Amino acid sequence: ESAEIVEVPEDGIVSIQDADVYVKIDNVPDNMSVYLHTNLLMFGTRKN
Amino acid sequence: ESAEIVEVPEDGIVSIQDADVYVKIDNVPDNMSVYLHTNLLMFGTRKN
Repeated sequence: ESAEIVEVPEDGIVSIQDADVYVKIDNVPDNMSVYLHTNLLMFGTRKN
Repeated sequence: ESAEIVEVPEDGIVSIQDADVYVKIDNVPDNMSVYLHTNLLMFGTRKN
C-alpha cells in the first residue's frame, strides 16, 4: 500500500523533489501507458 | 512574503512537521486572535 506509482507525462520528465528522471520508451501499444515506481527502496531515521 | 504565519487552534497545539508547540495566552480580547510565526529563521543547503 505504501507504493507511490505515478504516470509519466508527455514531455517524459518526472520530478521527485529536486531529482528529475527522463523516461522515453519506443513502440508502446496504444492501449497501454508507462508508469514509474518513485520509492522502490527508502530509508530514514527522522520523519522530515 | 516568505513568512508562514498560521492561526493557533482551540486545543493550543500547532504541529510543525514532527515538532509540537503548546501556546496558551490568558486575557485575550474578544476581537483578536493569536498567531504563531513558524519560520522566523531557517537555513539549509538542499531543497528537500
